[PDB]
Amino acid sequence: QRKGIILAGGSGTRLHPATLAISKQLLPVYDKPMIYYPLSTLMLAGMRDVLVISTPQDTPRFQQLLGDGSQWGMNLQYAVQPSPDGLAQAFIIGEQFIGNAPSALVLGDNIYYGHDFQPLLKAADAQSSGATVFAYHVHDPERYGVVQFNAQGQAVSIEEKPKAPKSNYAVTGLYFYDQQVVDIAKAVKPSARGELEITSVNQAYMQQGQLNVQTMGRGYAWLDTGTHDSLLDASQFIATLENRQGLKVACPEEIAWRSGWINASQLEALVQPLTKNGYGQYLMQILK
Amino acid sequence: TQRKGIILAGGSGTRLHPATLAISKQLLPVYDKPMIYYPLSTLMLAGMRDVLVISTPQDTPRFQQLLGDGSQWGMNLQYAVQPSPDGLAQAFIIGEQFIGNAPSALVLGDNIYYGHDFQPLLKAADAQSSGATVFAYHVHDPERYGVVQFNAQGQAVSIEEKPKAPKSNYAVTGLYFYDQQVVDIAKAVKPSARGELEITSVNQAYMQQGQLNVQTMGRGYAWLDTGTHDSLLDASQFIATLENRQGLKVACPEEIAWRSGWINASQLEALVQPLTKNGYGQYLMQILK
Repeated sequence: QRKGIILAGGSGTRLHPATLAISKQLLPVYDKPMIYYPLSTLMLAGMRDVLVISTPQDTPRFQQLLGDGSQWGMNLQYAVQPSPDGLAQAFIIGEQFIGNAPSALVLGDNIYYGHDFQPLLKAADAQSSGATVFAYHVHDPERYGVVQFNAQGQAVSIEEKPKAPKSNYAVTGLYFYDQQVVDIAKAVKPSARGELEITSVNQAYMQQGQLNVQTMGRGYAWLDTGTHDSLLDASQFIATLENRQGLKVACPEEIAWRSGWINASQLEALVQPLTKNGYGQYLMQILK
Repeated sequence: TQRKGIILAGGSGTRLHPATLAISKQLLPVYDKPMIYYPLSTLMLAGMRDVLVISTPQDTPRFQQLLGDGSQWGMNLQYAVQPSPDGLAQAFIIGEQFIGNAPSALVLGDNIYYGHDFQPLLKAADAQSSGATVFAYHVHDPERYGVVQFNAQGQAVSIEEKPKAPKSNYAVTGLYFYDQQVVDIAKAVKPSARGELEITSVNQAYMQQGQLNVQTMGRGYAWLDTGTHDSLLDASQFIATLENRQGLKVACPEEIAWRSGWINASQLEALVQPLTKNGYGQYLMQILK
C-alpha cells in the first residue's frame, strides 16, 4: 500500500503579521486548519500512513493539532526539515518511512476540490509503475510550471514559468511515485535556486518515459493560498460550496467514516466536542 | 491620559473548532492581522499606552511572543492570567495591581470595532471624570447580549444580562470605561443566575448611583460578531472591503503609535524592514512618504 507525505514549508513573511502568530499551514481556511485540506487529499486517495515534514519551529505545532491520527483510523508520523533545501529532500528524510512502498507527496498549502477528485486519485494510485503529476488548466500558463503531455497522458516536457508555454496545464503540488523515487531524489543536484527541486525528480521519470499526467479541468478547483486576498477568497470558496451544496471539503472525520476506517460509534465520539458549530452538526446529520 | 487598559483574551470555547484546535481564537487572523490587534488598537485610539493582556495559562505565552512588551510601539504591555473563565468582572480583580489608583478601561479580546468618528467617541469616554461609560449598539437579537435603556442624556435606565424579555434593541458591547471605584465594585460582585461574575453586575452598580453613561455607536459603526465561522468570515470580508475598496486601515498598531507620536518616523521605518514583502508593510511605507 502507498504511503503519503505532506511537506509543510516555511511560511515566509508574505502573510505577516497574521503569520507572526501561527504558521501559514495552520491558518484557518473557512472553518478548518489549512493542513486538513492536503491531508484529506491523501486520505481520499486511500492512504492511512502519512508523514508530516515541516520546519523545526512548526513540526510540534502540527503534532499538537493532529496527534497520531488514530482518531481517524490513521497512522501519522512527523519529521523535520532543518533547512529549506528543496522539495526533493522530503524523500530523503522520509526514506525510512517510505521503505519499499509506493509513495505520494502533497504540498502543505495545496487545496483541491472536485466531484470526481477521488476517482482521479484512485486511478493514479492504481498505476503499477512510474510517476504521476497533477495538472490544472489555467488561463495564464506563464505564471506556473507548465507540463506538456501526449494524447495518452504521458508527459513530454516540463517548463518552469515558460515565456512561451507549451500547454495550458500547470503542475500542482501533488505527486505519486513508485519505489524508485527515494533513489532518484538522492541523485538530484542543487538547482540555480540552491535547492533540490521536485522538477528534477519528475524530469528523471519523464526522461525514462514513465511520467504520467492527470488533468484537472472542468469541475475542479485549485485554490491560491499565497496572499491575504487569495486566502480570504479560498475561505469564501469553501464556505459557498459547503453551505450551498450540503457537503464538507476536507473533513477527515467524514472521509475516515465513509472509507470504513472508523465505525459510527467512533465518529459519534469525535463529534461531541464539535456539537457547537456546523462542522459537528454536519457529522451528526450523516450519523442519522 | 493616565487611564490604563485591559484586554481580556480568555477561553475561546470549542465553538470555533477545528480551527481553534491549533490556535486560540484571539490569535486567528481577521483578514491580514491577528484578532488581538483590533481590541488593542481600540485601546491605543483612546490614548492608552499601558495595557494589561489577561489570558489563559496556555495562551499567555503566545501573546507574549506576538506582542512583546510593546516598547516597539512606544507602549508598555504587561501580562496576567485568568486560570478559569469565571467572569469578565474578574479582569479588575486580576488587574488590581496593574490598575492601581488610576481610571481604567476593559475591552474583550474578540471585539472588533470600526467607525469614522470612533476615536472622538473614545476620547470623550476617556475624558469623563467619574462614573462609567458603556457603548450601545443596535442588534436584531438583543436576547443574546447585555441590553441597556437610556434617557437620551446618556444616562442608563436599566441594564440586563441576556434578557428573555429584552427591554430595548441596544446591546452593551465589550468596551467599558471606569473611574477608581471599579476594582472594589468588581471585588463585591456575586455570581449571577448564570454562575458568572458578570460585567453587567458592575455596570448595574454604577447605574444605581446614577453614574452609568452610555455612548451610542449608531449609524456608520460596525461591531463585528466573531462568534462563529460564518461570522468570522463576514468580519474578514468587511475589513478587506474597507482596506481594498476605500483605502482604509483598521487596527494597525504601528500606524496608530506613529500618528499618536509614541514613535517617530525613524522608529517606524525600522519596524517595516522585516515586513517589506507584503501589502501591510507597503502601507506603512506609503504613509511614511
